[PDB]
Amino acid sequence: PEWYYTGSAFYNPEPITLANTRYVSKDTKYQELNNKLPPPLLS
Amino acid sequence: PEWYYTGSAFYNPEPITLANTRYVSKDTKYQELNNKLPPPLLS
Repeated sequence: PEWYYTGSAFYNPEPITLANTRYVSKDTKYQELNNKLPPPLLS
Repeated sequence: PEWYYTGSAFYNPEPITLANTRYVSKDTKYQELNNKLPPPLLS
């Protein structure tokens, strides 16, 4: 599926960028994206 | 010497990545590295 970003105090889907994400270590509970990739995960 | 990262509440050495480091200004008490470099410093 396509993943968006929203604020915690208001529902508003937004593009996933480096202005609202932080890099973390890999966990087994994280979603593995293969078809579509946000610009933080693209290279 | 080779440097690793560990949590503050449990001792477990880990590779130094961008997921656990922040970029800071130069200081005189910081370690000078010439032989080996973490990927935050190599890139």
